[PDB]
Amino acid sequence: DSYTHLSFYEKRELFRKKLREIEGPEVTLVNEVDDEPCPSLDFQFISQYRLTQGVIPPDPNFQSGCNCSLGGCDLNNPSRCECLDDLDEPTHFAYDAQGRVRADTGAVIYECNSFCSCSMECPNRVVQRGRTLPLEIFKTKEKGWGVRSLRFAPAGTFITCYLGEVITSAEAAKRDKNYDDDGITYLFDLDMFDDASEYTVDAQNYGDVSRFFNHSCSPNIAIYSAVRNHGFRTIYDLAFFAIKDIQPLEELTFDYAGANRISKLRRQCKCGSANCRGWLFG
Ligand SMILES: C[S@+](CC[C@H](N)C(=O)[O-])C[C@H]1O[C@@H](n2cnc3c(N)ncnc32)[C@H](O)[C@@H]1O
Ligand SMILES: [Zn+2]
Ligand SMILES: [Zn+2]
Ligand SMILES: [Zn+2]
Ligand SMILES: [Zn+2]
Repeated sequence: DSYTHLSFYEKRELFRKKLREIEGPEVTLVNEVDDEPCPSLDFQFISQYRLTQGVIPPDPNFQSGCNCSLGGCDLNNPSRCECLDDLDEPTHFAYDAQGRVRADTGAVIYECNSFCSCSMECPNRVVQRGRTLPLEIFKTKEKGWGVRSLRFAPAGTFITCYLGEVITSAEAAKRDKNYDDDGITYLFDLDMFDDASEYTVDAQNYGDVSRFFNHSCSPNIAIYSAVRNHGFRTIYDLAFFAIKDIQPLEELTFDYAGANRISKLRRQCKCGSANCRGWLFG
């Protein structure tokens, strides 16, 4: 398997080159557990969803904007901003003066759009401003590859989005037939507002840093469904935030359950939590 023709120092050095080619905060690779040089070299880091055949993209004709106070929306005037039309009073932006998701924010974040009259510095464009923390892909003890932040991250800090190939329910069926006995899957259902378009995000071939997030039964980050196209919601952003205070070099983990050979891989859980459920889905 793999590319057994380049040796350790070359394979690893090609991955570091692959990370340095990512725009934004630095992403690193370290391994002090064993001798594996890096994750797969056929993986591609993307800054935006990778659509496929059969997927109806988000139609911009259903997309609206706001007025607000040409520059930056005012955090203390949530009723004026048309982007917050949804949800029940008291209407408030999902973010506080510190740019972190409020503790009373729900599972749905409503951000501004390209239609809005903001200068991109709007406080309601957190996700769209991408990753802000420098991350590190490291090798774990009993799991495969993991991720950990290098700087302290308060509760509510945005980490990054979960990206990958957006595929249809049919497409996912024929990929399952390829997963071997010990295959590793990277799926994430996109089902929170509709169930007709049963789309899914697969990170096996294309994805973001978040592909390496490990499961934990007592996680420290959660998924907030961020929405820009307020019309069609068959596709939306999967935005990770901190639900606890996270210290440097602390492993980032979430719960693989916020709502065929896949469900017959599972494997055993090893998050070291006193409240561990004992099982896992790849
Ligand atoms: C989306 S993740 C991929 C991250 C994985 N660490 C890697 O090498 O890329 C799913 C896989 O990660 C491993 N994994 C993640 N969390 C685990 C956990 N608590 N316990 C055991 N294995 C875990 C499992 O092999 C699982 O199939
Ligand atoms: Zn705005
Ligand atoms: Zn606005
Ligand atoms: Zn807006
Ligand atoms: Zn566990």
